[PDB]
Amino acid sequence: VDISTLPRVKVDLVKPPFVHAHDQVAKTGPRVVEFTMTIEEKKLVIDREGTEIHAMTFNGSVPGPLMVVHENDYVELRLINPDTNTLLHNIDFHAATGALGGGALTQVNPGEETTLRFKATKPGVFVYHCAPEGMVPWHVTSGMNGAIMVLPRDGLKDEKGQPLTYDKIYYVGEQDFYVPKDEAGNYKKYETPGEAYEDAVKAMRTLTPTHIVFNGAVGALTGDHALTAAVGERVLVVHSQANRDTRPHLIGGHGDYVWATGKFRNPPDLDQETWLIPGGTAGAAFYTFRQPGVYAYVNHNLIEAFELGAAGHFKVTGEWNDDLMTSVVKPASM
Amino acid sequence: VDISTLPRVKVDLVKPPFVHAHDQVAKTGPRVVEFTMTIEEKKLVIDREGTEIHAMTFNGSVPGPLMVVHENDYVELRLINPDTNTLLHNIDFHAATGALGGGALTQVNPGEETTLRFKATKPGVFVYHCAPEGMVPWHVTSGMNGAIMVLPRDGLKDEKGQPLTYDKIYYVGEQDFYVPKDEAGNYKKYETPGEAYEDAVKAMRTLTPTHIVFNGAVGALTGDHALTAAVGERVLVVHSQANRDTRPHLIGGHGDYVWATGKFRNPPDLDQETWLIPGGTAGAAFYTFRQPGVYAYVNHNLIEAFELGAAGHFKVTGEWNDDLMTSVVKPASM
Amino acid sequence: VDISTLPRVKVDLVKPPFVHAHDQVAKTGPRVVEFTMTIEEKKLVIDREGTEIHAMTFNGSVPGPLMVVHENDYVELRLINPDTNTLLHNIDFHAATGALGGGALTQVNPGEETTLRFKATKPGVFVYHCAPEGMVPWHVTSGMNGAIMVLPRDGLKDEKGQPLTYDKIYYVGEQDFYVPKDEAGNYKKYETPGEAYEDAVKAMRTLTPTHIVFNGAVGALTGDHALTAAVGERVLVVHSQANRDTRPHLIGGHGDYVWATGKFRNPPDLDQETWLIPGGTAGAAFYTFRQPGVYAYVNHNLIEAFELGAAGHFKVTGEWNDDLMTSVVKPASM
Ligand SMILES: O=N[O-]
Ligand SMILES: O=N[O-]
Ligand SMILES: O=N[O-]
Ligand SMILES: O=N[O-]
Ligand SMILES: O=N[O-]
Ligand SMILES: O=N[O-]
Ligand SMILES: O=N[O-]
Ligand SMILES: O=N[O-]
Ligand SMILES: O=N[O-]
Ligand SMILES: O=N[O-]
Ligand SMILES: O=N[O-]
Ligand SMILES: O=N[O-]
Ligand SMILES: O=N[O-]
Ligand SMILES: O=N[O-]
Ligand SMILES: O=N[O-]
Ligand SMILES: O=N[O-]
Ligand SMILES: O=N[O-]
Ligand SMILES: O=N[O-]
Ligand SMILES: [Cu+2]
Ligand SMILES: [Cu+2]
Ligand SMILES: [Cu+2]
Ligand SMILES: [Cu+2]
Ligand SMILES: [Cu+2]
Ligand SMILES: [Cu+2]
Repeated sequence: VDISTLPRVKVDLVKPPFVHAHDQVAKTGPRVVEFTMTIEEKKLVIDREGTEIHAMTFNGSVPGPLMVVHENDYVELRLINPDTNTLLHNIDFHAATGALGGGALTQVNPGEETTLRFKATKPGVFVYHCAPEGMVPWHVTSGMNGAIMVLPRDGLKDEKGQPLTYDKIYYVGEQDFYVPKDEAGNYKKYETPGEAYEDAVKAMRTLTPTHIVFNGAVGALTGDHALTAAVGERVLVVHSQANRDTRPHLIGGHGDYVWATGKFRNPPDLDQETWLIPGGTAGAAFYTFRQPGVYAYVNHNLIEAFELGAAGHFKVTGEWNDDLMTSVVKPASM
Repeated sequence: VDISTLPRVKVDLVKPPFVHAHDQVAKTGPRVVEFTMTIEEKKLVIDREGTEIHAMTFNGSVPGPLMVVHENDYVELRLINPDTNTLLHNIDFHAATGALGGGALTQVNPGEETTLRFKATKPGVFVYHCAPEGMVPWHVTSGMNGAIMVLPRDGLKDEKGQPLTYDKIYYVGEQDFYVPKDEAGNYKKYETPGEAYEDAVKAMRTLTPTHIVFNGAVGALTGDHALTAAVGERVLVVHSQANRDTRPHLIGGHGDYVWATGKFRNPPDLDQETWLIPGGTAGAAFYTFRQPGVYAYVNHNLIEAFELGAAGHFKVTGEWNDDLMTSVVKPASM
Repeated sequence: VDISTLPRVKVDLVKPPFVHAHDQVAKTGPRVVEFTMTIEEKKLVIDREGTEIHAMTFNGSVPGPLMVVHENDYVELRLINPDTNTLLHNIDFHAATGALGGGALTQVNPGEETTLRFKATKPGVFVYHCAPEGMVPWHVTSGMNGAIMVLPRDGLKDEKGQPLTYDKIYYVGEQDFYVPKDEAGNYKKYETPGEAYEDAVKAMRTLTPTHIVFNGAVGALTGDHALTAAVGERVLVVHSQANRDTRPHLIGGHGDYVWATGKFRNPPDLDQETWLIPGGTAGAAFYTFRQPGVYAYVNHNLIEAFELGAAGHFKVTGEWNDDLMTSVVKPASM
């Protein structure tokens, strides 16, 4: 086909955990979907202690924004590396075929930009990440990763082939950071990216993250930024981890339908308590809320969740169902 | 429904790896199933070296006992925290919906008790664990976790929808412990739970267990406490890990039918050598023994199994089948 | 049956990542397939730094060679431990039933040999490894593991039951090594296997590999030993990890059909980006190449891949498809 004959649509991305507007069932034929991302290297405070790192981001956030297209759309990404940055960057889409997912074609020095197009031939949620030759894990584990969702053109389906339609979608990007520690166990600090590199590699080689966070920081998806829903709403949570395994769990709920490894031609796993998203993968879980109140959404290595940062909240509005759960005798001495 | 119109049945739990009496196919309509558990904080020796920890238990054991109900039964748990204990505790059922799985409704100080009811709306094996706000992984990794099995009312089914019936069931709870170590690598000891807490958190944050055990101690499922079977028997092994991934394997056998993430509405995986149970999950594997002798049942990170403790035995009685395996030439010099 | 009435076929194995000649669909009835392996303890350089370890091998390689049979063939292995070796060895086949997978029947001192026969009753790819009582992880993590493929007699099938036929097959064995480190972080060296043992156990107990490699060394599957394919070829990659989880990923491609836990009676997972092979398992992924150029095949813990060694290359020949991917605007300043 002459791709120039296809419709074009532009999307300005939104900051995670929110997701740009889209339609589950495709309302048009195949399109070229145009996205622009601007790389930003920036300081970020990642914990309650005030630990500040030099993050490497797509569009200013950790994770980068969720892109949404349909199967056999074309993705056309304009990637900009402003001259205010220091490092070389590129992008690898796990959704794409060829050229190291695009990384071989998108190397941009500060002051440069590029435009890549690929055909989204497989439905699913997929990781994207920076991957400069020779320095790949340093960029990924500095926050330079996100995800793309390639919906089937007829939307999602259950294990029987019947439609599943979400009312709300959220994108939780989970980030392992490796802040270098000294003999005493104290975090070390660095003056330039080049002076940081060897100790960054040493810290990564421990295979022991210092922080594991959702949306870029301890507690980011809590408080005024808790996720929200109403009783009876159907919610899809897309979860990615570009480098390390995770095991999501909704405390007080389930994954009613889960694509743990994220690929929608497969039937979902039903009624999951907890599911394994391998490092380098995006997964998706669908749940219909049945009770109001606070939920915690966690990586169910509970050390990772409650000590290292991999925990967020939902605040759910609505009616309490005493058939489903009740306190028969409240805590008391007798 | 008026739950007061339903039958009630009481169960006194039994110590793992054994499981209280039940029927696979439900012989009654939906019931309220009454369980009582008494929390016991106690010293436990966890290894052959004599390392003694302060364990936190449901009903005196690590893991806590397996509860068995059927889909859409109600579980009514009386949870008792005697005044001989020191700490606050509660319970979160991954089988339940709402209130952090029950944890928000079951906080009991020493000297208190509570009764929780929930409807078991999803079939599967599920983790339960203590989860006091702000101290969750410390309680879980001190042994305060178990599992509940919610059987379909028509029992288990294979990948084709035909019945699978077990002759024996065992519950293997796998526990990661994090005994604090000093600079020399030596275990540290503590006088009160409060004096222990910070170094417990530091040890957990290494993400490196010091011990990984079945049924509470190195070698617990060996010797006079090896698991047993006969050739031709169908055995279900329920395996849980509340905090960390495991990968069970029957050395000399297989998982003929495996629900690795434990949820029975899904078809089982067939003929598994090894399967991944994510931390925060229970799984179940069904096997028909075909050869007698000693088997080892392990976490197949063999360091975890044979150095850190995650290994038990089966002793199987019966006929040897030389068609299936034989020594053609016994080890010899020639 | 009288096994003596069956055909016998002898196979001389080939060095990974190549695989001995075989037929996907069985061209004969059930056979006794005869294999011989000679154990070799040898020094191996495992990294670009020149780090040299004392490896324990089947047939001189890490991993050991891939054996290929069909379901309900018999495998007859002659295992030789020459008197030039120092240690006791044996073999455990995860494909086999009974006697700890054969390990109880195959213990050979230096100067001894043995012949084991077993029936390959379950289709799939499976790990085999040495497992001497009391020293199991030391042998496995010194390289003494490989895999066996038990093909269905009618070859591989997709999720719909239609045939899948590979044009090329490769075997990637992934090895975690634990070279002991001193206080300074420097590798330690040892004069005899007995003098090495305690520090080998200590290093293993860190659960932190020093090296994670394909085909026995950093960079082994690169350069003149890169894997190869042509555009349009169907390639099966069998991947094993006898001790530790891995998460394979083809950078620039996918797993079109993946048996992540390796057992062919199950339907494959479709369109995977990344898949989890649990430690103690072999998996298999099928892909049809669609673009030429260099691909990296990695464990997608990118630290494990690019810092610790778990990365190889494909070099793919053929036509570039600009519909699938193109550079619209090459990197430039504007
Ligand atoms: O970029 N990770 O959430
Ligand atoms: O800017 N280099 O492709
Ligand atoms: O039940 N979640 O910890
Ligand atoms: O140190 N982790 O939030
Ligand atoms: O939305 N329930 O009141
Ligand atoms: O909950 N009233 O005892
Ligand atoms: O409590 N864990 O076996
Ligand atoms: O004892 N407090 O719910
Ligand atoms: O074959 N189990 O180590
Ligand atoms: O030190 N583990 O049994
Ligand atoms: O139970 N077999 O003799
Ligand atoms: O096993 N007899 O040589
Ligand atoms: O032996 N492992 O590649
Ligand atoms: O050489 N011992 O079986
Ligand atoms: O996209 N692989 O790093
Ligand atoms: O130190 N690893 O190649
Ligand atoms: O094989 N493609 O030119
Ligand atoms: O790629 N030409 O601007
Ligand atoms: Cu970058
Ligand atoms: Cu990648
Ligand atoms: Cu507790
Ligand atoms: Cu939990
Ligand atoms: Cu050996
Ligand atoms: Cu094994």
